[PDB]
Amino acid sequence: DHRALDVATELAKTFRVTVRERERAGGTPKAERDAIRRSGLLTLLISKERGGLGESWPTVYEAIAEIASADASLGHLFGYHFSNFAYVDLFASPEQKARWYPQAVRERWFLGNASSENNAHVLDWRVTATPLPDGSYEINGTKAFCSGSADADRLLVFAVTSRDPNGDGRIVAALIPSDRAGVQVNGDWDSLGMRQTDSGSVTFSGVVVYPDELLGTPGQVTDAFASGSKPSLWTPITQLIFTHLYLGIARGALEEAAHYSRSHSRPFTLAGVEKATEDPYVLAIYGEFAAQLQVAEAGAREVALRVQELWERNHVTPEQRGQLMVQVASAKIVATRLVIELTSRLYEAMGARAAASRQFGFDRFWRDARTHTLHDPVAYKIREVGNWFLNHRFPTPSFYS
Amino acid sequence: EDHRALDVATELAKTFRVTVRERERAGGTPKAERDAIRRSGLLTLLISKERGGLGESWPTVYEAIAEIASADASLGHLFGYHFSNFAYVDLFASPEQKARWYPQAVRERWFLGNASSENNAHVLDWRVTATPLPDGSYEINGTKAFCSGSADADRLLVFAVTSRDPNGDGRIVAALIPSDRAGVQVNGDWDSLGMRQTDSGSVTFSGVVVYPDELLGTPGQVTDAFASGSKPSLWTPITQLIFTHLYLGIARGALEEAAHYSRSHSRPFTLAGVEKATEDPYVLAIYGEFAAQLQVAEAGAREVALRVQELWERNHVTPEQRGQLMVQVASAKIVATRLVIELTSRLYEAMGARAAASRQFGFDRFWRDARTHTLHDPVAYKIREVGNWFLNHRFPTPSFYS
Amino acid sequence: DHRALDVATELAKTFRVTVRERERAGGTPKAERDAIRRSGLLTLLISKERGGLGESWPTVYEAIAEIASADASLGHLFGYHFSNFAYVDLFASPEQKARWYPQAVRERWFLGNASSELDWRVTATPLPDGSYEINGTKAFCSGSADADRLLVFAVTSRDPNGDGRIVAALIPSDRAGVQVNGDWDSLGMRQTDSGSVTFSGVVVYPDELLGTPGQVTDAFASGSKPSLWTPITQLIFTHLYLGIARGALEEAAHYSRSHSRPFTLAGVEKATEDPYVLAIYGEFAAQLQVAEAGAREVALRVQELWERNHVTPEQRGQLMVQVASAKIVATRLVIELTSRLYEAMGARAAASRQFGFDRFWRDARTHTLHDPVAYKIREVGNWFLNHRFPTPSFYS
Amino acid sequence: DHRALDVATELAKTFRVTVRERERAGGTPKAERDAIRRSGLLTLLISKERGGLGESWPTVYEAIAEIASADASLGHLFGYHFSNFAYVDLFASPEQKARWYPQAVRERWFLGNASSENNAHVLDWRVTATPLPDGSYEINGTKAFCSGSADADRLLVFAVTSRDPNGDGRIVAALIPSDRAGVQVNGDWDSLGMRQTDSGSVTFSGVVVYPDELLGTPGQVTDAFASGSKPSLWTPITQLIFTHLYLGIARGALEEAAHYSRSHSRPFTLAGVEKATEDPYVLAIYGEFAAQLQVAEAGAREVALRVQELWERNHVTPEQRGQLMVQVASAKIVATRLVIELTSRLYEAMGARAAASRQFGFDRFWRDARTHTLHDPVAYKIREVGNWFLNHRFPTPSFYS
Ligand SMILES: c1ccc2[nH]ccc2c1
Ligand SMILES: c1ccc2[nH]ccc2c1
Ligand SMILES: c1ccc2[nH]ccc2c1
Ligand SMILES: c1ccc2[nH]ccc2c1
Repeated sequence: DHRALDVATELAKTFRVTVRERERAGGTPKAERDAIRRSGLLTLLISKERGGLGESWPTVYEAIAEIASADASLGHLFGYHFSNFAYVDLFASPEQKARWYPQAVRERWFLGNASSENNAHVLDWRVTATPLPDGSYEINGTKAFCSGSADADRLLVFAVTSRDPNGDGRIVAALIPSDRAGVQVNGDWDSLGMRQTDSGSVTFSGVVVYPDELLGTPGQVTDAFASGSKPSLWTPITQLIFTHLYLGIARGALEEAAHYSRSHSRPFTLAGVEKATEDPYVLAIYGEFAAQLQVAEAGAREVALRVQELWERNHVTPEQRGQLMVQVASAKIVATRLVIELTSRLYEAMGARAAASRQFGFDRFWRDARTHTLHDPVAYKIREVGNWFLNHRFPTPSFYS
Repeated sequence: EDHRALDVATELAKTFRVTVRERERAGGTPKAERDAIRRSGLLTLLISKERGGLGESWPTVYEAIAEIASADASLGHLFGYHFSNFAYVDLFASPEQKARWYPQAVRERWFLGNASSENNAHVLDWRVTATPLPDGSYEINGTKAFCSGSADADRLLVFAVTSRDPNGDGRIVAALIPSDRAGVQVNGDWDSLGMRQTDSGSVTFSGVVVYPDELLGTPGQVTDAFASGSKPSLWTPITQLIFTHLYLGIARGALEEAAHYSRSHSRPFTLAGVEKATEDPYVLAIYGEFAAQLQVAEAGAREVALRVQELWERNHVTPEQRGQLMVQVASAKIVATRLVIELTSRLYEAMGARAAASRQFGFDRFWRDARTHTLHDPVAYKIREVGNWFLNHRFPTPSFYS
Repeated sequence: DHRALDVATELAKTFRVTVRERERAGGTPKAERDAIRRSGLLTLLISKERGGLGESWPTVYEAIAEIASADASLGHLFGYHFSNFAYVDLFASPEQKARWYPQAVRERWFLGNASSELDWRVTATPLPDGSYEINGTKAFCSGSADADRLLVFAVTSRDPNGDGRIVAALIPSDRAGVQVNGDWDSLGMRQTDSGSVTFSGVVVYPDELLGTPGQVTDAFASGSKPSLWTPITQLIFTHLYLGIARGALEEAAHYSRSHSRPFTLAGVEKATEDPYVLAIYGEFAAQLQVAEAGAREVALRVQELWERNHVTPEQRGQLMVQVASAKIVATRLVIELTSRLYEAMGARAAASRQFGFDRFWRDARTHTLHDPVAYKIREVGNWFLNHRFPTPSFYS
Repeated sequence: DHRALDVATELAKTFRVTVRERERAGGTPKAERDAIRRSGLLTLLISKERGGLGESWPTVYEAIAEIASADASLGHLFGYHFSNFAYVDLFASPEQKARWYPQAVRERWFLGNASSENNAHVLDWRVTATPLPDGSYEINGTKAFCSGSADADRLLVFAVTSRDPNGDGRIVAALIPSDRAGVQVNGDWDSLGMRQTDSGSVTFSGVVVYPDELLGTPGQVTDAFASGSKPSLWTPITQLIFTHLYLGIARGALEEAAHYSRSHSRPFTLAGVEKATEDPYVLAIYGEFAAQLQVAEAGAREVALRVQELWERNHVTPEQRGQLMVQVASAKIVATRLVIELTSRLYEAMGARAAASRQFGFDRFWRDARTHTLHDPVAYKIREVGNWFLNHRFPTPSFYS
């Protein structure tokens, strides 16, 4: 059954036609986000019983890579939607799922994030939740890197409790409308790459969050991650989403370069080459990177299958979660090194005119990859894999590991 | 999910690790270990159960090769090459030949040797000639180099070029013959940097008669299969993926052995402000970089191995199927080659000076083994082949190396 | 005597203030080119006897790198000026130089190129009085805007004495028939005005010609002193790449000191104490130190041979090998450093497009493609393995 | 004069003839050490007035690299002799120089080390110096990695004071005869590479050190290093010696590979080239490594000239010493990466037969380089250069930085 993947492939084809012009402007790719809404793919992981497609994580990951190969910003938005959905599904109550999931199908929800990317200790988080009557909370503060925060049907929001008789310093998460009073999407995203992901800041001014919007009790995510209960799959799932962004960009860059080489590169006739496509060093560049891409992609498919396997389990052991996170981290490390090298070095196969003509726009691939690969430092993913291999220590679960 | 065969290979590898350091110094023929492999039954992994074999798959074979190679690269090589030789026989032998040979191979515990599918020369430049005799036999003459596993071999897979042949000179003939056939001399002239117990020296054929029931196909049939990209040309991707698993196995064995050394000799650098080398950020980074690359390379290799099995089971294979497989194998080999050559050298940086000051530690065996065999055929042309496919949509030209 | 270098350092300091906004616009950095004119440094290699500074190639190369570290386009324009000057000096007669060089000092000449860079089809048709008419369109004409003179190359055509012979001339950029097309819109090197120039019936007078037709080809085939132009110019490129590398490293370090946060899971209090941040700076700073030190030695050898009356193909070939080696190392270094330093700075260095650090990669990524480093590598390999010096050309 | 370098070149040629058989056996290369004695080059830095050659550090460094290119163990021994000589010369009194230097010419001293390479805090040093009457000290203990300790005419020895009314924990350095009673060279060097450097352990049993053998007063080296006086040049001098071992090994390996390639120019059967010396990928391997070698050697010559410049100064500032040490560390880092990569990857240019015949012996270059590059961890030389560049901190003078 390749129906969903065919739909994603067709979306990506349409995105390729316009990405060069669209991403220069930045801003919100509303038309393309609506095209994704109409495709139904946002419901890939919602059961057929609840109106979704009843598909699997391997399909999601392949769709993410395909879309990202055409437009990295749309790939990012699409993949982040599923990271946000994964968080919801891992913490939501039975009655929340019975209400939200049919509604997400009917209303074609595209989920945004504000924000699960807090590069700081919990007591230093920008956004605080203070109690209101009847179990509600009030959210205040400004957070940056709110991925996909424009045109979002719901925002997955995070805050730390304050002035709370039931405990200060606890992480609360909630899924709220983006037009709730006091939510201000600031529109300040102007980035090197990932230019159409609307990953700017969001300011919360006295924003009300109701109990039926809270995703577990305050502090539950800390307990679930540290214990290795099922929600501890969120981070390997999400880090593998990022991995598929990088592999998608890598494949799109390699295929765009090859098209240029076949139609535009002149041979270095000084060295007796009649066609650039027959040049031994041009061929070596393509071979080195296509070979690494093939292996990285084949490996990523295996880890995606393991995500699905553990996703279906009722309980996951620390060894099972830790081995998965190590495999994901390994795939991310290899994909990061590959995409960053490839998107820069492929110019050496294409020649000077590929850079002399700014309009060719090939630098988009490097810009997009160079931007998002910094989400969290690959040096610490490397350290995490090393600490496991040498010392048998699995990574400490967190929002980044 | 039958893990019995892989358990047997794991136990074999365990025993080999105990003695490999002393054995590989001596070189020569690891007869005791070859006999342990014979007793294990694993040489029959790919023979059908109907013919007395284990009826297992290429994924199992490849995993077993990597496991054994991680303990002893020469024994992994010998074991892997046995299946390369077996694959050639299976792809070219008649059903009648197989009906006789495979039960015999099970009963007599055959360990196959090679003499030799590694020529590195145009057919006209081959040293070993096959002169036709009136009954359809061929007389073989010449000295063949790089005859891997040629010592203690129950049968040799032999290649020669026709000479003085009214039906055409320069055609490749292949046969499977006893190693004690009159005129066969295994020369034992192997004294190498690494892969020191693979007996990859020369074999001299002096008037060796190979009989018609030992010939594999007709003269030149392997060249025709290569030109067609047909199923018998699967021999090369199968064999190149065997090599890939030797390199992944050596890499895994090296990384684990290094980790063991680091944990038990964890003296930190004075100025480094570390209490333990196992907490040093730069030691951890070396292990992490190489372990990550190893995980991805291994996971990728498993996928290519499943595809080998799929096409192995087909009655017919198209050049497009064969070419895509060869590109995928070449890609895996390229990554595995770069990985094992970098890792076996750079892990010293994580272990520290005493790992090299003590020759007896013997860790350089991993680099020596990998550095030797990765030269079998130049990785630069595997890279060119993948690039020519990706850029120009040209599949590699089938050959004994591509 | 560091007076010239001090002038270059102060110019570079001024250029840093404005480069971020200027290079976005592209186009011609007229004000900064005029600052270079006022500095006198365009006359670095002209003898004091002819009104110049009487300085050495080592000083020129250090000034190029310094300016390039601040503004790669201005570094390129400045460096190319000296490539153009080197060509004039190697081929012009003493009588021509006695006129041109004091004029270049008085009129503050900034030389442009059209063009030093396979098969050339801009033609030079001989006229009876020794003049030529130039026709055709050149590409990649670096510094062709606001140029006091253009160094122009063409091949003879309709020539009873032999078609296809290369002629070179130094002509005013506003001579009738010269059209600078203004079509440069590039990834990096955005203010180098390296677009196309169209020649329509452009007259070249005999006293503007540099040597005789085909003389440059003869000099390449002989490996004689004028063939030094290529190693001189390839080492100019090398110093652009080393300068960009140093500028990028320093800009990154400033960001790391003033803006980088420690990764929350690092267990370190300051990003400047993070072991992996320190390893990135150390690995690239170390390579830069060795590359810069080696480049200084090769620059001294350029000067030594520049002063010789005659140069052998063995002297020229050995120098070219050393220049190629430096260029290879500098190319790899600058391309890796300008991309990887983001990993020492963090996500916010890319999240804020206005920071503009990608300029370094864009500039280096653009100009390092001038000629393929793969063939510089092959040339060094062919020398080391087969004892064959590079075949002299406009690229080797 | 190029006399000394001609002498070194001729020595190196002789060593190449026998290095394969000698390094396999290990042990002491006595005949070759005596050849170095006959050459006079051990006296390169002794003034002509004291009987030496009156030469300079740039000459010494070139000679080290030339000899190392032929035989890394002899290059190491020769280089370490000059590290030992530098230490002596930086601390010896006028009386000691007047006595020792003519004696070193006449007796042809080849200096050994036992040992300036203590990977441990001063208080934790293996070897102690306890006061004796009349200003003598008694040395007791075992130190490992005593480079060139066999057939050494004098040993440079280091110990820490104890039971010393004038201060415990102070570093004493002395130059003593190797046949002084109580000195036991243990002969336990059996290494991967550098196999003929006799870098095993030395045991001191009640060894007497007289006042006229002491190199300064106890603790003077620590004062000199901390102050940046002239003896603080010892570490950059010595680390640049190691750098020249690595560049020498690199050049020797590259030249040996090229000779093999030229005399075994068998092209790969399917390469489509007539000869391996015309293969594009063979040429790329030689070009990449030859290019890096040219730049590293040129940079090393510049740093050697700076060593000589500061060597002649009466005073060196902490900035001058720190800048030199940064330049030396940078050279050592680059040379380490280059030699380790080159000595392994050049097999790819030569082909399978270069490894199939162990007797070819090319692996000696990798084994020698792989062994000595671990002397002190390159990761911390990298950190030191990074700490300088990013934080403007020069390395703290020590025996390793
Ligand atoms: C680094 C770069 C871009 C990004 N968009 C959302 C997160 C994030 C992190
Ligand atoms: C080619 C290259 C290296 C080798 N080691 C054992 C066999 C063999 C063949
Ligand atoms: C001028 C400026 C940039 C360039 N890139 C390649 C050539 C070239 C010339
Ligand atoms: C002398 C010889 C070889 C060595 N390896 C590490 C240190 C050291 C010292």
